Amino acid sequence: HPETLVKVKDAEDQLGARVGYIELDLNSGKILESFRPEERFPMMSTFKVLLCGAVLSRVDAGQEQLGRRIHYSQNDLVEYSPVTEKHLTDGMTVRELCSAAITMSDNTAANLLLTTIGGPKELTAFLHNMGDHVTRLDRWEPELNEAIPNDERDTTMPAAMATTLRKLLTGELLTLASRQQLIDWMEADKVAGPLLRSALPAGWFIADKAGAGERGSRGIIAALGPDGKPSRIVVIYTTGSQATMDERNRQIAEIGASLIKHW
Repeated sequence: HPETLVKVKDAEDQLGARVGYIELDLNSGKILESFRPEERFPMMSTFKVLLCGAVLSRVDAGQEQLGRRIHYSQNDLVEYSPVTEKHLTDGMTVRELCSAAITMSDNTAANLLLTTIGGPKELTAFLHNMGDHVTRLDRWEPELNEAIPNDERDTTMPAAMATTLRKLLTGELLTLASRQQLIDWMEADKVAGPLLRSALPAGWFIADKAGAGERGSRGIIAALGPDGKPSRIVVIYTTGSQATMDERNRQIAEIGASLIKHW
């Protein structure tokens, strides 16, 4: 609805930064509403959905096992590692690492799973192969959150990310039990409370993944819908604001509030 676009421009005014926004019909793939749909924004932790997508495609190709245990040491630990720092003695299975990377945005879990896959270049080749010629992962955690102005490394466009997410969740690229597993992880997200979830009505479904980075970067990708079923993808990104984490959170939740009010 255009009143949501009013709120997105208002958030650019409040945050003093660019907000990229898109709302996409899950079924038809119709773009319902957009703002800066084709400008690049840093992905930050929203790439972790795409990573566990590449991992699950390998698992469906018989190339990886979800029960496989990865043993890492204190030397692999980078900043923001809530879960992995606690399982240093015994390791973690691929399943647990994708659950930690999505549910808790654990950074070492993401780096560990990236090594599995063959690194940023191989996630980027996987994206290229599914029709996404825009999104690219270049660096590892934590360097990919740097968000240098105009740097194309580690960036997506709201429209490319929205379309890639729709394919991952409804296309024939992943097995249905794999699509469901990816959706389950996103729905168990523990660390996005003040963003769209704070605006969601009771009974609605949300599966999402947020991220933050340097230079005011904040964003979220989400499949949400009434009556416990998703029917829209929403992608929101910002970068460049000098506002507090709390002000960037508030603005994204108010954009959620109007998109929900005008559903």
